Amino acid sequence: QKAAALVDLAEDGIGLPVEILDFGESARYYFIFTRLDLIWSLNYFALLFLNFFEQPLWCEKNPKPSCKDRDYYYLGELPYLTNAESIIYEVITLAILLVHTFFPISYEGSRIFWTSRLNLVKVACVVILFVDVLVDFLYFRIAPYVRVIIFILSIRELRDTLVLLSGMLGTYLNILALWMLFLLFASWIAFVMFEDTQQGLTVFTSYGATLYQMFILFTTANNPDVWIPAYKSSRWSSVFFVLYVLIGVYFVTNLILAVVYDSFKEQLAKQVSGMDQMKRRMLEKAFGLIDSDKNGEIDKNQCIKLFEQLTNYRTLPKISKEEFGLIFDELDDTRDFKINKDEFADLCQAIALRFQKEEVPQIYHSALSQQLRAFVRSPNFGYAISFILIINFIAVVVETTLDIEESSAQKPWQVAEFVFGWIYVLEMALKIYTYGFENYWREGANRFDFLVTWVIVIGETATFITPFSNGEWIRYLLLARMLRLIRLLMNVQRYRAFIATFITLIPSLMPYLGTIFCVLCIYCSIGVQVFGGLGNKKLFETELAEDDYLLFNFNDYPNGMVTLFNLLVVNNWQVWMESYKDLTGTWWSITYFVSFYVITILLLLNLVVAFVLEAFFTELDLEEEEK
Amino acid sequence: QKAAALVDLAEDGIGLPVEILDFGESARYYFIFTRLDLIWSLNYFALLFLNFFEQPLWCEKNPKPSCKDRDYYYLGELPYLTNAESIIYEVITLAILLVHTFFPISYEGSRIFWTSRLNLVKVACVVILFVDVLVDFLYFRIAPYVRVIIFILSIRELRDTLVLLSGMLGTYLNILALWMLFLLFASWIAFVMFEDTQQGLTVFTSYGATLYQMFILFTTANNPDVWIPAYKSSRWSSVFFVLYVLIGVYFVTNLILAVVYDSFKEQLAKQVSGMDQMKRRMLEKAFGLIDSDKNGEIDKNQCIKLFEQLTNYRTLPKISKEEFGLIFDELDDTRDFKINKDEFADLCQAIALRFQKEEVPQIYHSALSQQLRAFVRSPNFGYAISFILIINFIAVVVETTLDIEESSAQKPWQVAEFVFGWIYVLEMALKIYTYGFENYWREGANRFDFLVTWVIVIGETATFITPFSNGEWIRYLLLARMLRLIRLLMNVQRYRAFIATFITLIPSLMPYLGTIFCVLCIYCSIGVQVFGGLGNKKLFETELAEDDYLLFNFNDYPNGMVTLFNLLVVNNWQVWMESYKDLTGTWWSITYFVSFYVITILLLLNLVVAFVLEAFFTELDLEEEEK
Ligand SMILES: [Ba+2]
Ligand SMILES: [Ba+2]
Ligand SMILES: [Ba+2]
Ligand SMILES: [Ba+2]
Ligand SMILES: [Ba+2]
Ligand SMILES: [Ba+2]
Ligand SMILES: [Ba+2]
Ligand SMILES: [Ba+2]
Ligand SMILES: [Ba+2]
Ligand SMILES: [Ba+2]
Ligand SMILES: [Ba+2]
Ligand SMILES: [Ba+2]
Ligand SMILES: [Ba+2]
Ligand SMILES: [Ba+2]
Ligand SMILES: [Ba+2]
Ligand SMILES: [Ca+2]
Ligand SMILES: [Ca+2]
Ligand SMILES: [Ca+2]
Ligand SMILES: [Ca+2]
Ligand code: NA
Repeated sequence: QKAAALVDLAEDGIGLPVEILDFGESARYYFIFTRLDLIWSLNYFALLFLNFFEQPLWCEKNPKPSCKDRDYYYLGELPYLTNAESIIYEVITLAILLVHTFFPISYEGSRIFWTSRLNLVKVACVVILFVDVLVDFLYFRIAPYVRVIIFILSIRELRDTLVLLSGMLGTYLNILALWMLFLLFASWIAFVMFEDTQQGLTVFTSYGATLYQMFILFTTANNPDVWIPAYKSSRWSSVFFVLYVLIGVYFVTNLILAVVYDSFKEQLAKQVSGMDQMKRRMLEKAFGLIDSDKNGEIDKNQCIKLFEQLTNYRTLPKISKEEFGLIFDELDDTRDFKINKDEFADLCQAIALRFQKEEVPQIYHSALSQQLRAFVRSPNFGYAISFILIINFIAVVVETTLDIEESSAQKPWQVAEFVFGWIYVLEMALKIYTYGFENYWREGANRFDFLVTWVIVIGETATFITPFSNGEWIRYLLLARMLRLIRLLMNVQRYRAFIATFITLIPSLMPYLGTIFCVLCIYCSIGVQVFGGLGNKKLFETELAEDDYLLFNFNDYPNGMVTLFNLLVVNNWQVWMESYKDLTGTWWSITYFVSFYVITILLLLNLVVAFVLEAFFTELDLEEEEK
Repeated sequence: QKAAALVDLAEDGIGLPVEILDFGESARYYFIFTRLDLIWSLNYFALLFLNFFEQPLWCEKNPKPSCKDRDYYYLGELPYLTNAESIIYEVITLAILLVHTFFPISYEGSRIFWTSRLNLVKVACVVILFVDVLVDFLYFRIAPYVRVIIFILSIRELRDTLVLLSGMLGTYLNILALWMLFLLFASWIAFVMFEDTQQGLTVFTSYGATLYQMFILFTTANNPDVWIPAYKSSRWSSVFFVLYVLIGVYFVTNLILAVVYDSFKEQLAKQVSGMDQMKRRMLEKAFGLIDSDKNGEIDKNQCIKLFEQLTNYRTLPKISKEEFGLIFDELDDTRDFKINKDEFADLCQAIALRFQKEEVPQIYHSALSQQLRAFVRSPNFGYAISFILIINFIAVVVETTLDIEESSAQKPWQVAEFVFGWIYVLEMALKIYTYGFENYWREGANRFDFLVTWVIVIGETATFITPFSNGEWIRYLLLARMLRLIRLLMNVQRYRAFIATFITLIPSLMPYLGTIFCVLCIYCSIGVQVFGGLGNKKLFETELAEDDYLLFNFNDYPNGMVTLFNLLVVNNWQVWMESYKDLTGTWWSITYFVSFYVITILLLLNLVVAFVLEAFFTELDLEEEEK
């Protein structure tokens, strides 16, 4: 029915999904797009996850020519791949990819699909990846790059994050410029200051080297080491450097952060501005579908049925009656009952806030199940799982403390840990059964507990079909399933905002984190591509010592990934950068690390700082509002 | 006159000085307190600055017993002092101190002064310092501590900062507790994870050592080094540590910052709340002094004289007339003209914002000077000093570039640099003469340029009475006097907020910076007191190597000061902490460094972060308001 479809569009305004279609032809397109929305979700999340993982599992590129093949010399650690094996997965993921990327046409138009910049770029990368798999099939430099690109444009959350970044990138570049001025001036004045003195051994290459060292001091990664010769010369040399790390770290780095922060909050305000614009598009489509007379208002006899299927289909407001109309005219004192378009949306959002509790969506009998449903809905069940997890925790600390006491009662406790895993798979089956699959998926705690339970059960099939270190490690870890006991702390009035901010930050920071992860992966294929060596023997043991202890990496794609994590945490990065400089030979190999530090450290991480702060402030405001 | 005194109190409401006196007896007390306010300002800023500097120049304490006396063994660098010389300065500064600390009585009451907690603690430290100087005179553990304490309670700005810190300290302790929970849990799970594997060489002392290492990893100061054995064992060990530095650094450290931020803005809102309360106390004292009939309003014939001495004494509103009263009654259309107490303050603050331009406050003739005054007030003079500083800059880059080209035209340029110093002392004398001393002191640019000029002239007397490296260093540095050319950049619409935020941050961050500096000094007398050694020879060269290259310090009070700066910048701090641990011998010597890191790193520096951000946001808001 029209009114039914309208109520549906209203709960999609409240729940907030986004589609842009404008009709009996819009019904076939609606069936098509919803088809796409359900199955392609899991069967394609899997697909692009695995396809992106084909890049850290791919066969390296310097191993194709000389010399010795597959060794511990230049130190890798992951399984790699062959060409024959690589082609079959490149083809499979490329195929499911293709069918997805051309699917939208079925609910869009032909010239519409082919006029959308999104789909056009998606198919351009589709054909770059396809011609690649054809060449990697007959027998490579920009194959993984379309994997990470095609990944980042396959999840709307990372899409919109990248747009936000684009918006802040300009003013960000401005502050980067003023920053560059600071570094240049400080390098010139530092260098002209230590011109005819001992720190000619650290300002040897003069302004060229002193800008290098003043940059690495700007990141504080060499604070005591870099000016130790000058401190040895004079005591009062320090005055300079403490002046410079003072101004540069507490006066400069901070308001760079402030710049990225303000730019961020502005692009976010923009993003939710357009977001509310889309929700308005949907609710307005709806009321446009109830106002049959184009006058822009809806009747009593027309909104009693609309609120009727709202209260019947989505949420639990009240019941209509004869005092429904008598409360209508009694409330108005006028015999009109007409709601305009801009007040209807207000009604769907008042309903969206107060009345709204999205209800539960079999060829079976409730006969044998209606006891377990109503007794699992009892809070007694919640105290049951709570107490069960408590005793569980004591069990785990005893068993593990018996592998660290090395006594052998650890296995008698271990079997009980397995039977505890059984307890939890019971809780999962009875909970998913007694609430329904979608109502089970609606809460993040139950999503996580679900997938952790399923990792427990694949763990169980594996651990019992395969035959300790095969078991204790694969099962103690899921004590993270007791982590939900931390929600207890929110009952304390001191830590509510802390635990709450964190809890809501574990999802909301995930697109920004996945973004900086993809920047990592791109930089990783770059570094693998251009740093395949290790002059292995001499340039290595002369390059670094303890820093080659740290620098046995960057020659696999995983080694590159975790070395990029080390650069991410900033500690001792100039040994990776410095040693790869005196590995290649010229200075134009430092722009990898300066460019890295500047894209990820001054932009992305200042971004995540800003977002965490904004999340916690939001939290404090909500707690203020509840009272 | 009463009305005159009132207008005075109004401009002190606008300018915002603070006194709390409540009368012909309040006039003698007013003369007294103003006496104190002028001379004690310079002659006492000097005093407590020097007295505080008696602590880094004091004779050390482990040098009093054995063994070898005053050597390079255990490495100091500053002049020290003797007892005979120390006593005379302890006594002098203690004496001017005393006369100040008992001065307030003259404008306060006896039981009032002695009932104020401020003055009572001030005199308690007065007598602790005096009994000290008596003992240091006849022949020590808590002498410098009352120097830094007596310093921090001698400047209201640092006083109020410390109160703000007190206010945020509670909730700060709460987040510190939840943090401690994170570290403990992560240490237990990390340790039970690496229990029967190679990283028994890093989790040797078990939970005790693993909490140590997980703490130092929490500060990221050992990211690649600390888990390199486990990474050598398995590749998938990294997953743990990247998980942990992820959660701990981007999820935990950040919302700790957020906590200190919100607590800060709250205590600041409190502080300016009470501040406005004091300004209200002054303006209300004023209007209380004009409303002679206690009815709470002021007449026309009474506020025409009040606005009259406002416009005549402080600022430049308009002129009274017969159309002053005709504009009064013409504006009101009622023959009343009465202003209440709460609207009078509004009038003094509307005057304070729009009309307000505090005017210029000789037994001489303007005859010969009125040409230089009006031609220096011309902007042509501003373009004169601007161009002069530009050509000056080119001169300095040429001369200095000739000490780095080592050609000997550097001295011919150098004399011209001196004559440039002469140019600027001319600008200073003619500017201070043509604007007046107080109008010269009213702008921070002219305060700074004044004291830098005077350092140039003491430099000139010195450099010409003493006889290169005696000159080039002592004069090139004052090219910072051209630093004001950076104000030019504020004419660009991209960098206005940046340069402006910075410019206003060079003062506003100064009390928080001085605060963290005093925390440094206290920690410094602590460390000197308890770390006088260097088991010098063995425990040193076995303790540290490159880290003893860094650790030739902490055995003088300056060495302690700059080593505390190194700890402040956080880089490689665990070598100071670790080596001083295996110097003393037990683990109870790490609480110096954990306690340090926690008081200054998680509290004070998060504070200065928050304040910088708030300053820049304020700036953006003002630029928004001007349009
Ligand atoms: Ba020289
Ligand atoms: Ba030279
Ligand atoms: Ba070196
Ligand atoms: Ba109409
Ligand atoms: Ba619930
Ligand atoms: Ba609640
Ligand atoms: Ba080292
Ligand atoms: Ba074991
Ligand atoms: Ba063991
Ligand atoms: Ba070690
Ligand atoms: Ba930081
Ligand atoms: Ba009255
Ligand atoms: Ba001016
Ligand atoms: Ba202006
Ligand atoms: Ba850092
Ligand atoms: Ca390929
Ligand atoms: Ca209608
Ligand atoms: Ca003494
Ligand atoms: Ca009156
Ligand atoms: Na470091």
